[PDB]
Amino acid sequence: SIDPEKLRDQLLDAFENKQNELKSSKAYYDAERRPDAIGLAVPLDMRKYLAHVGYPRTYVDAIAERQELEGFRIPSANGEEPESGGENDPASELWDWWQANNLDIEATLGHTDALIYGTAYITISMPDPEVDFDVDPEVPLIRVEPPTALYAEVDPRTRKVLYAIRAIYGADGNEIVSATLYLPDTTMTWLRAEGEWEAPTSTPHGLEMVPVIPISNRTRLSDLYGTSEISPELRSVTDAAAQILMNMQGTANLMAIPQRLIFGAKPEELGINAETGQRMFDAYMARILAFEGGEGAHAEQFSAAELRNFVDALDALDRKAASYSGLPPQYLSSSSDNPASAEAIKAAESRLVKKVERKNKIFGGAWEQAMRLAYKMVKGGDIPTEYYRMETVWRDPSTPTYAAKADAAAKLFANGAGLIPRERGWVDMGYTIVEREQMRQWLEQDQKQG
Amino acid sequence: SIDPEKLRDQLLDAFENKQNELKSSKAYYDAERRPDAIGLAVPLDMRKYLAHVGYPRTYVDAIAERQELEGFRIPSANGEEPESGGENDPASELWDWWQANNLDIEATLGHTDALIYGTAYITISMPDPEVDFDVDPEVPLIRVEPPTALYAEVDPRTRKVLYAIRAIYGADGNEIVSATLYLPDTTMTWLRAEGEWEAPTSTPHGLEMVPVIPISNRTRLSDLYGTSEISPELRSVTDAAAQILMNMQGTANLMAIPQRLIFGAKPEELGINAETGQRMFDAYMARILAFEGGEGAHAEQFSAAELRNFVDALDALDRKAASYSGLPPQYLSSSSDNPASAEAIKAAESRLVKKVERKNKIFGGAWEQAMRLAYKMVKGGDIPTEYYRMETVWRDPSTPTYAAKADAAAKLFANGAGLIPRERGWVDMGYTIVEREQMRQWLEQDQKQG
Repeated sequence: SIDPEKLRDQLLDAFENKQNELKSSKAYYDAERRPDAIGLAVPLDMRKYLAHVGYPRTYVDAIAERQELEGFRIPSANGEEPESGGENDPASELWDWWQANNLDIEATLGHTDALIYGTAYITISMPDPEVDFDVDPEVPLIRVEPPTALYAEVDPRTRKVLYAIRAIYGADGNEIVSATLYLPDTTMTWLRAEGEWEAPTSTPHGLEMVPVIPISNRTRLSDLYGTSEISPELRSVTDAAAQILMNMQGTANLMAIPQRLIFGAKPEELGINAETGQRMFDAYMARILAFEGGEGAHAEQFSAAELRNFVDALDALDRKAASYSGLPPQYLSSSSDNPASAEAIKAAESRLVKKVERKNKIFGGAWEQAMRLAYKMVKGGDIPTEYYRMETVWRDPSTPTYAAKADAAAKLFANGAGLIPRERGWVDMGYTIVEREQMRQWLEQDQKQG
Repeated sequence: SIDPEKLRDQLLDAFENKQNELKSSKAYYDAERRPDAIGLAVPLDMRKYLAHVGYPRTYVDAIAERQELEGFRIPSANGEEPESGGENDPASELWDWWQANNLDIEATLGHTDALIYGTAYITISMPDPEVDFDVDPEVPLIRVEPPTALYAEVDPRTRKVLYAIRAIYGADGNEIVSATLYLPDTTMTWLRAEGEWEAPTSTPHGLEMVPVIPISNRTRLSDLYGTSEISPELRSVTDAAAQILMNMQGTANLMAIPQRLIFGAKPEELGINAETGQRMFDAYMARILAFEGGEGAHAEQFSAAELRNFVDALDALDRKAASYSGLPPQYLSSSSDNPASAEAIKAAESRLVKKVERKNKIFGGAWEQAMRLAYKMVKGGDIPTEYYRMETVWRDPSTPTYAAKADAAAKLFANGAGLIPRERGWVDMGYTIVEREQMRQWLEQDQKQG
C-alpha cells in the first residue's frame, strides 16, 4: 500500500501531464488559433485575420443534441408484468435519484465532454448536510466531472479504477484550490491548497471499489481508455477548409479587382507631385482621360483573381466534411435539397441516427455501473442480483414525425380488435416511461366516464 | 468575519473589470464598429462607409424567440399524478408567482442577455411598502439582472454562489448612483454614491444561501461559468462577410464603370482650359466626336470590375454562416428553396429545434433553483422533499403545424374507443398547462348540457 499524502502527488503529476494532451481536441471544438489553419498565401500582416471553421462543434453537438434517457429497466426475479409496481418498481427508485440529482442536465453536459476529450467521470457519494445545501439528504450525490478536473488510473487487466484525484484550480489561476483522493475503502480531501496543503478530512465507505465510473468514448475493444470523437480526418478537413477561407479572404482584399497600368508615361509630364509620388484627379463617372503622351504610350491592366476558383474547393471540402461526419447533407449545406417526406427524412438522418444509437449503447453501460454503485452505497449490504441485468431506455434519436406514426399505430390497434395490445402502441408512439405511467391514470379515469 | 465595506469595494472592482470582457460580445450583437470588419481595399476617406452584418443578432434572436415556459411540474404524494390538485397545490403556487411577477416578460428578456454575454442572474426577495412598488404584497419579488448590472462569485469546489453585488449607473456622466450587496446572512444597500456613499440599509434572510441564481449558457462540463452563444466561427464569418460588403460597395463607386482614355492628344488641340485641366462637351445621345489625331492617337479603356466576383464570395459565406449556426437555410437566404409540407418543415428545422431544446434544459435548471429559494423565503421552515424532483415544462420549439397534428390526434383518440386517453390528446395538440385546465372545465359544461 501507499501513503495518501504522497500518493496524491504522483496522481497530480499524472493528471497535469494529461492536460497537455486533451488541450489539443479542445482547440478544435472551441475553434482556438491553430498554426495548421493559417492560409499560407496571405501576407504576414494580414495573417491576423483568422478564419475559424465550425465542423467539429457541428458534428459533436449533433451527436449530443439528441441523446436523452427515458428511464431504467430491471427484470422481475421470478415474477412477471414488471411495470405493475409503478412507484414501487425497483426502476422507479433509480429514476427518482436521476431526477433528484438533475442528471438530465448534468449528464447531457457530460456526454458533450465525453465526445470532445474521449472520457468523462461519474462520481458517487452520500451528501454531507453540515456543508451542502439545495440537495435532498435522503438520496446519493451522483455528479459528473470532466477530464480537465477529475483524473483516474485504470487497471490494464480488468475494467476497474485503482484510484482517482478530483478537485480543481480557482479564480482562473494556475494554482490548485483543493484536492480530493478516492481509494477503494475511503475518500480524502485537502480542503485548501492555495498557500500550502491544509490537513485532510477523510470519509470511509464499504464498496470495495473506487466510487468513480468512466463514461469513455470507446470505438474498438482496442480503445482501452476511449478517444476524442473529433477524428483525424475531420480535423484535417477543418484545417484544410480554414486555409481556403483565409486565402479567399486575402484575395478579396488584394486581388478581386483588376490593377490598372500606363506605360510610356513620363511622371513629370502626367503632373505627379514628386514630393509624394502621386497625383489626384476627379473620378466622376463619364470623364475621359486625354493624355498628351504618344511615345509608344498605352494603358493595360492585370486581370482580377476570380474568387469562384476558391469556392469550387470550399464546396469540395463541404462534400468531404459531410461524408466523414455522417451528418445529413443539409446540415452543412453540401446539397441544395432538404428531404420532403417522412421516409426521405428517415433516409437522410439514417447514419446520424445509427451513430447516436451506438453512443446510447456505450454510455448506457457507464450509467448501469454508476447506478449499481449508488444502490450499494445507499442501501448497504450487497446487490439484488436482478440489477446485474438492468438496462437503460433512451429516446429515439430520429426526428419525431408524429402523423406518420399516429396513422400506423391507429391501424395496428383497431379499437382493441387489432394486432397489438394498447400499451405497445404507446411505446411505438414514443411516450416515455413516466408518460405511460401517467396515461395509465388518465385511461382509468376515462373508463369511469365510458 | 469579512468587512462588508471592504467586500463592497473589492467586488465593485471585480464587477468593473468584467465589463471590459463583455463589450467584446456586445459589439457583435449591437453591430458596433470593429477593426476586423473594415474591408482593406476601400480608400482611407471612404472607410467611413461601414457595412454591418446581422448573423450574430439573427442567431441569438432565433434561439431566444422560440423558448417559453409552459408551467412547473412537481411530483405528487403517493399515487403518481402531478396533474392532481388545484387550490394552490404546488404546480399552481409556483406558476402564480411566475405570472404575478410577469416573469414571462423578464425571462424572455433575460434569456437574450444569457445568450449574448453567456450569463444573467435571477434575484429573489420579499417586496416592501416603503419603495413605491405596484406589486402583490405577499408574492416573492423575483427579478432578472444582466452581467452589465449584477456580478457574483461562484465556489469552484461545489458551484454554489459565495457572494453577489448590483451596481446601478446614472444616464448622465456614467457614474454609480447606488449599489446592493448579497450575502447568505443578509442583503445590504448604499442608496447614494453622490461624492460618497451613505450608511447602508440591511435586511436579513432565513436562507442558508445567497438569493442570487446564475442563469448560465453552460456549453459543456469543462465550461465552468457559461460562454457567449456568438461562437468564434460565427464572429469570423460575420467579419469576413463585412469585409466583402465593404470592398463590393467601394467597387460600386470606383471601377463598376469602364474608365475611358485617349492617347496621342495635346491640350490646345482638344481645347483643354489651362487654368482647370478640363473641357466641357455637350454629350447628348448619338453625337460623334471628331479629333485631329496624328501621332498614332487612339481611344481605349480600362475594364469595369465585375461586381459578381464579390457576390460569389458573399454566397459562399452565407453557406458557412448557415452551416455554423444551424439555422434553416431560408433564414439567411442561403438558397431560394422553401419546405412545401409539414414533414419538410421538420427536416429544415431539425437543427434549430434540438438546439433550443438543449437550452430549455440548461436554463430550466436555474428556474427550478430560483423557485426553490423563493418558496423557502416565503413559507420559511425547510423545503418539502418533492421540490428537489421538480421540472420546468416548456413550449415545443417547432413551428405549430396545427392541421397535421389535428387528424393524427383525432385518429388516435377515435371518439374515446382509440389508443389514448382524452387528456393525452390535449398534450399532443400542444395546449399549455393553464390552458388545458380551462378545457377540463368546458368539457364538464358540455357534458352536463349535451
